[PDB]
Amino acid sequence: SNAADALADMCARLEAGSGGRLGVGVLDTASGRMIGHRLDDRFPMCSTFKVLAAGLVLARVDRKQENLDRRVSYAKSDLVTYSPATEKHVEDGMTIAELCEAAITLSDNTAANLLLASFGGPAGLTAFARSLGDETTRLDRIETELNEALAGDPRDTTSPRAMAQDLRALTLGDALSPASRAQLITWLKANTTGGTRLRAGVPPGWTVGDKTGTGGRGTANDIAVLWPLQRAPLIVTVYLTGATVVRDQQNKIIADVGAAVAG
Ligand SMILES: [Cl-]
Ligand SMILES: [Cl-]
Repeated sequence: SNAADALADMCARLEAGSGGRLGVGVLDTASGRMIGHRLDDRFPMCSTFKVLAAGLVLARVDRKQENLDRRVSYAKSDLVTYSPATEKHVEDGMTIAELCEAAITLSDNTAANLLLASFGGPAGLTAFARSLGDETTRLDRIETELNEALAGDPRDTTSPRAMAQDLRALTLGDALSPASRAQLITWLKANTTGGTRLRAGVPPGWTVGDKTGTGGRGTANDIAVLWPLQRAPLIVTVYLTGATVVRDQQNKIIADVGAAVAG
């Protein structure tokens, strides 16, 4: 109880100065126990949905319904804001693996839309979430419209508990084959967008795989698998929405949650 109470306390106090709502899930794989703050509240996913999207691609690969080497051609009209890799390959296309890599490690938005188009879109991804036992998450829109984060709007949302359970299932559990779960871990570990969030707050000896999300109405998120030194892995989800402090402070709040998980 003391660890649960202490973390819930530190989250309430951070949330008070942020102006918004702070949701935190910490799943300790040694025990199966989950602690945190606002565990069952709804938060906009923003780019955190891309972990589920890459997971569904790999689950389809496991079933011979998709091939990581399949090439996708696309047009300039498919490009949306924040597409650093896909904007360079309009002429030559990208493989499904390259699109997953760009969606996870750079948060490339067109790459994620092309993955959504490969498997039935937002409704197809939501059906995959239901297959993991997740009755909470729902994706409704594609990039960039899903980042609106309107107050109280349930579209494009998850909960800290639901996403932590899904991230555990896809990386450490058995939702994916051993080859596919290792590939997803590799992409998460190679993420380039998380240096000011959980990675900045956890002890430097820990290994981190993560996916960020950022959106309107003061929304900043980070979800991660954390490997401590001589302690079982943790799954940590952090969702901040409705923050009214400046963006740099939202990043610091997430880093400070990372520090609280470790301490
Ligand atoms: Cl199946
Ligand atoms: Cl659920």
